[PDB]
Amino acid sequence: PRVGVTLSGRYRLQRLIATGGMGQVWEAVDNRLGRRVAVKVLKSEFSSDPEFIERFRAEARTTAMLNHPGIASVHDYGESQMNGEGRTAYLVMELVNGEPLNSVLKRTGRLSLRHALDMLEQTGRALQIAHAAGLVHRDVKPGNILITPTGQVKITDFGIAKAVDMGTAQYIAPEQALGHDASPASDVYSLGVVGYEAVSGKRPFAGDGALTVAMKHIKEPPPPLPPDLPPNVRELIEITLVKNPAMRYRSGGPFADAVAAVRAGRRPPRPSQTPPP
Repeated sequence: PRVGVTLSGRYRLQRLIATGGMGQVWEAVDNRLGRRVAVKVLKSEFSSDPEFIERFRAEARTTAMLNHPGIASVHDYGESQMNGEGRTAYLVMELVNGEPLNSVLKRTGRLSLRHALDMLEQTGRALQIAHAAGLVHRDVKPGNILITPTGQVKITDFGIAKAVDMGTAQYIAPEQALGHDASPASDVYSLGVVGYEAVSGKRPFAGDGALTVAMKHIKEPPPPLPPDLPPNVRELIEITLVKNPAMRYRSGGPFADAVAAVRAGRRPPRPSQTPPP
């Protein structure tokens, strides 16, 4: 089995945390330091392609070099052989002590305006660090937005494998669903979807299947937000849910600045003009 396997003679896997399309996330013990960490073990299929392993190493190095409280640190990364499974790429990261936003939203339903706006600004600020560094999260969803006991937001599970090539569809950006490469603006869109849910109590798009919800992200415009909400909060979310990524806030920073303005009582600032590349 996978349990008990010490990757590179250092990371001993113990318990399964998450399961996804890119691979599995395991709770492992670091032989070297003794600390418990989170290890994302990628599938053997991606590892077999040489073009992937090159781009993964490059994206992992830049993500690890990131130092910000709002981001769950990436400690290490590499490749380890397992008997019968072959050479597979892994990623080592911070084992965050907190509650994920999806859990919070299941209990609370609809967050208070003060709290919803606070986490949006925090997530934006944290994303900007990655965006400035040339990285894109690619998987912004409440599951990856962790809330510490103090109240600080920590972003987990960066889309590193998506960089090297239902729950995914519920927050997917239109350009992502269409097959185009993600950009910081895609994270802004997905955080808008998170915002819409946090402020209204319901997601903008639903369906029987994932393909149905993903198509709603491409074609269907978002349903109007509750009338009892302030117009400024309503506008801020509607701006980020625009299908054309050029018409949204370039990155997390400009979005966070906009959230701050709404918190002050001002209309959300207009996104800067798109320069011609």
